[PDB]
Amino acid sequence: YGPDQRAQKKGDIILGGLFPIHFGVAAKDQDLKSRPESVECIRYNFRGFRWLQAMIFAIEEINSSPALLPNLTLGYRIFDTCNTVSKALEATLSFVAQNKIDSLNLDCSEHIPSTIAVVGATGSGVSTAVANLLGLFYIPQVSYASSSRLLSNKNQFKSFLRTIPNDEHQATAMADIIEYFRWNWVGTIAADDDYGRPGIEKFREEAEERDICIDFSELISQYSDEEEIQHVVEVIQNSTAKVIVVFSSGPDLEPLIKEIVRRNITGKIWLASEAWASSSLIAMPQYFHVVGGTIGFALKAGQIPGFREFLKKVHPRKSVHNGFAKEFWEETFNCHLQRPLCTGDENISSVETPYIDYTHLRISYNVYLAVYSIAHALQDIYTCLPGRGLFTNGSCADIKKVEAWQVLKHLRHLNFTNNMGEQVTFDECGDLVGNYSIINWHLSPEDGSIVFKEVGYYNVYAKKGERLFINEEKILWSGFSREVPFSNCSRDCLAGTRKGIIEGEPTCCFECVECPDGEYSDE
Amino acid sequence: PIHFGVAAKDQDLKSRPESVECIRYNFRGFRWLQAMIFAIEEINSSPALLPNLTLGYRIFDTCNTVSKALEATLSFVAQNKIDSLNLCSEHIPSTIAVVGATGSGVSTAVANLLGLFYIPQVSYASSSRLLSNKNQFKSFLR
Amino acid sequence: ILWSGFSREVPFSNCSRDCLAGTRKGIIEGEPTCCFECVECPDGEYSDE
Ligand SMILES: *[C@@H]1O[C@H](CO)[C@@H](O[C@@H]2O[C@H](CO)[C@@H](O)[C@H](O)[C@H]2NC(C)=O)[C@H](O)[C@H]1NC(C)=O
Ligand SMILES: N[C@@H](Cc1c[nH]c2ccccc12)C(=O)O
Ligand SMILES: N[C@@H](Cc1c[nH]c2ccccc12)C(=O)O
Ligand SMILES: *[C@@H]1O[C@H](CO)[C@@H](O)[C@H](O)[C@H]1NC(C)=O
Ligand SMILES: *[C@@H]1O[C@H](CO)[C@@H](O)[C@H](O)[C@H]1NC(C)=O
Ligand SMILES: *[C@@H]1O[C@H](CO)[C@@H](O)[C@H](O)[C@H]1NC(C)=O
Ligand SMILES: *[C@@H]1O[C@H](CO)[C@@H](O)[C@H](O)[C@H]1NC(C)=O
Ligand SMILES: [Ca+2]
Ligand SMILES: [Ca+2]
Ligand SMILES: [Ca+2]
Ligand SMILES: [Ca+2]
Repeated sequence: YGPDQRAQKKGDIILGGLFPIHFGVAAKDQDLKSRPESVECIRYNFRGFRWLQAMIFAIEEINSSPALLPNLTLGYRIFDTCNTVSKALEATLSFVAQNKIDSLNLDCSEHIPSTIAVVGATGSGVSTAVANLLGLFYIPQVSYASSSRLLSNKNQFKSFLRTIPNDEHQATAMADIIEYFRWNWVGTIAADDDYGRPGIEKFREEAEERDICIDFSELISQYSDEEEIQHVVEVIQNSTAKVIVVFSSGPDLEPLIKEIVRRNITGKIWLASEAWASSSLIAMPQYFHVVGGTIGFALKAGQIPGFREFLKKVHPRKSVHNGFAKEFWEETFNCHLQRPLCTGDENISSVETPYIDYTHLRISYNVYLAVYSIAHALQDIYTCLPGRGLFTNGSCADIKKVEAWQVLKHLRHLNFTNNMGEQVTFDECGDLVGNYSIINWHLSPEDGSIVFKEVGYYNVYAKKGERLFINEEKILWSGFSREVPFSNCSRDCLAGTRKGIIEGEPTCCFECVECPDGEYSDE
Repeated sequence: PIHFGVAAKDQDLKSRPESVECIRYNFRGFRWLQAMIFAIEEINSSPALLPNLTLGYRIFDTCNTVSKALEATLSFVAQNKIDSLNLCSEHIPSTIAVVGATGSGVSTAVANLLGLFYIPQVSYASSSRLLSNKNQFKSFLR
Repeated sequence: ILWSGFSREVPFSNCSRDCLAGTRKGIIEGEPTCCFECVECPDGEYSDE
């Protein structure tokens, strides 16, 4: 089909997949002198390959276990998006070839398998782009990372479900954190895509609700040129606001953090969104003098029992179905498979790449839960007693001719318990509700790398105003310090003094003016 | 946007999802359609512009909704789809240019699919600042 | 311009009325800068604007 590189395996039911194997594509500005050629992906993403392995492991465990889906095999056709909308659209067009050729009837292999369900993309923009085409045929799409609030609009994204909570709770949690540490002068940075803008707007509204003044609001992108990034760094420099709120992903934030480190801008506290609170692209020790002591967010860790061994068992020659294994081997051992020559028997446990050296599984558990949710919808179809099913007159879908819309209908009314004991249900908005873990960016005393240690949680189930819990004794501000940094716009006025309006400046900033002769102010 | 929207239907209770019916009627949309038709016909009539060649057209209705526009765009790029995906009727017309949709979300959705084949899209009504990012909307004009 | 379709005067859409010459702007807790009070100047002080 379109993408020549893929990881596919035949089966009775085919499940699509869209994982970022690369962080982006080559910056090739085509002048269209000749025929345009397919762009190439540049920076390998080991996190994406681990997510792909998570999906493959879940499918293999489904096939092996006879309790869940007996006498039925699950296949997959997993592709690469490279964090790019065009590549994911090509992969999706590969997914919907059968349905679209049926709808259009161009009269031609007549044997292309039909994709029952698709595990959604990572980025919010790419997920929306894929959903706009997948929901056309009502093929369910269970995303694992896409957390945009725009994707809860079931009017537009009919067949979209996700295993990760949206950014409403994340923005509420960041506002709660800001008001918990007694700050009113902050700054906002957002990625110019469908993920950063809605979250930053929600946080701005909530901060204005809580009387928090935002000094600056700037948008960044992975393809930002020198002038725009220089302007952003200048507005960060001129600002007196210490704490800075960032709603961005790793690749979208890398250029800005590189420029900040090059200018050695220090003294800022970064409130990281979950996207880059654990991004190895920014969580590098050479940046710790700038990004140290960054308070971020992380989802609840899952427990996949045999996942570690399956990750360790990847072999370029023993993985016939996985076509991404060769590039993974080449990029993890810096060798060429026919620049040294790969021996074909090296040990993966020797290299330190974000594929096996993980503390917790957060989005890998989301992928596992997505695959299990699709499998459990299929099983619910399998064990549907006639006369009492979700269909008309209590009828049940035929296993030999399951259609995507039936799987989506069963997914809407799904209620199952995962291996951790929690109940997995998708709301009418199609999303899921989960707790948040608040982490801080420290430095390893024995390794020197960035270490994320938990400083508190954010219980979504609690009542408003009591969700946030912070254990400040475990926090090291700016990576090393202990005192809570000062981030008022202006110093507090003491007794006997009155607030003075500063023209053209937000209400969080004022000048202290002493009370007149006949007047007093106690507090 | 000949129609302003579509009817309401959800909760596919064993009902295989069918095409939704557009509800209202926009006479401005039909005007715009006739504007494009008239321009094409006068270009064909004029011998000065494009000698010895006739400009055809193939126009659909978006109903101000993403799904209808996506179906129209899929019908647009079927020939380039066959060329690229290597997936026939052997008579699919070669659409070389698409006059863009009206809505900004509709234009974004159509452009995310047209930019794969680098088909130019000269919209007339979409005016969001998000469509100026040429890193993503490679073949979108305004 | 017919303002509301019938009128001819520019509507007033400020949070608080302009303070007089003898008064000065005073903040209100929880309100933006466009909303203020009209605290009178103390004795010995003046304001012309
Ligand atoms: C930064 O400004 C905030 C106000 O925006 C200060 O928070 C106030 O703290 C006092 C006592 O700690 C409370 O009585 C007030 O109610 C708080 N303000 C609000 C609006 O609730 C905070 O103390 C300031 N930080 C510093 C270091 O001065
Ligand atoms: N736009 C993506 C950002 C992202 C990239 N990698 C991630 C990993 C985990 C969570 C989020 C991300 C999202 O909201 O999901
Ligand atoms: N009703 C508007 C539609 C429109 C104009 N500009 C837009 C920009 C984005 C989306 C829609 C529009 C019109 O007829 O002109
Ligand atoms: C920021 O400060 C620099 C140096 O003082 C100044 O040149 C610039 O105009 C200021 N504002 C912005 C938006 O850069
Ligand atoms: C950056 O600034 C910090 C501030 O203490 C300093 O320790 C460090 O040496 C500086 N590095 C460079 C490269 O200027
Ligand atoms: C899901 O099933 C469990 C099993 O007892 C039940 O307790 C729970 O209420 C169910 N949830 C919904 C939303 O039906
Ligand atoms: C979320 O946090 C609360 C408070 O710590 C806890 O009671 C609850 O069990 C957590 N949620 C899950 C799914 O464990
Ligand atoms: Ca089974
Ligand atoms: Ca100002
Ligand atoms: Ca002519
Ligand atoms: Ca207020």
